[PDB]
Amino acid sequence: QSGDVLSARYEIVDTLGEGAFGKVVECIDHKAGGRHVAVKIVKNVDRYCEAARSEIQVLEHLNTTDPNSTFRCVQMLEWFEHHGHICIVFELLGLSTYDFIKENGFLPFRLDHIRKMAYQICKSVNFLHSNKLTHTDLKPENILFVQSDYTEAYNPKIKRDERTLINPDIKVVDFGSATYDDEHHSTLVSTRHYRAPEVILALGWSQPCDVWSIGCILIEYYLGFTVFPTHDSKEHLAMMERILGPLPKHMIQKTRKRKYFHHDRLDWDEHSSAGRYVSRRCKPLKEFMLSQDVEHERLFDLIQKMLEYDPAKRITLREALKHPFFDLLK
Ligand SMILES: Nc1nccc(-c2c[nH]c3ccccc23)n1
Repeated sequence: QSGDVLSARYEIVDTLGEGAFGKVVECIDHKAGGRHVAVKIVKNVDRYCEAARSEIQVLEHLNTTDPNSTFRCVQMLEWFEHHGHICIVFELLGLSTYDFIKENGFLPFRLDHIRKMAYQICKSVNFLHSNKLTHTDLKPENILFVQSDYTEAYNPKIKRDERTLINPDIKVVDFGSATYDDEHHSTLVSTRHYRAPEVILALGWSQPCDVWSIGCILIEYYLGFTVFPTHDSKEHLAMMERILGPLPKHMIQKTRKRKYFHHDRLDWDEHSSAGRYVSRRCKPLKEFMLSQDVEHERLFDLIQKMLEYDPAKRITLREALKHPFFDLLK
């Protein structure tokens, strides 16, 4: 649909992303000097229409409270309808953190950069949690760089050229699934690899599910790959038990997902083929650390706290923002 013109000013010039909802495109703005903006064009389908209308209402609230994007939510500039598609116009951001890592060969981010990004992500989502909202769909595809310009240098260690961001500042996008405390809470939220155990076990969720997703994001930034290479719920749980230890009994007792459990234990055979796969690919969390220096132990301390099983016990973002891991930023 490149060449189409929306609202008589925004001409499509490229596709930035795609999703359940539709697509995000880059447009030239013919009424503002040809400067470029992003536009989310939503499918003409009820569920996605209603999510976009929700998104707009959230964005108007967040933009009114924080018009300068101090807390780094993406800025909506305007919204309109076009051939029954709701279109939301945004400031143009650069690549998602996912796309940057992909294009860099799945090399992980440097720790100094991870520190800055984690801080900004926590600061943004916390702003949300302070406003009775939960995002519910945090993942690297929904954390975008403000500018994804990079310098390149030969890295002798790994015998290859690598890209380093000039500026690693980010913003959080996609408020289509965002849910106020008092609204209906969907049964299933999040993209599988970022999904908290309370969601898998259908216990109910709130702000702490976002904290779990952030835990998973930070691991991926650190390693360049997921520690939950799965598309199956019961196996995901097996993976969690290998990385983090057994699930709390009280959560197993509460759940109605009885098919995952035998007696009051995860119904998992470590000697099955799936069992080998899990044992090969997943190991205790701190065994993933690439170094033992204190900066690393502290990242991993934080991550472990974010990946607390019990959402009542899990670290809050308010508490995360004061974590020792973040001092070299002050
Ligand atoms: N709200 C929302 N939901 C999903 C994706 C985007 C989005 C993807 N790529 C972008 C580039 C610039 C501004 C926004 C986006 N935004």
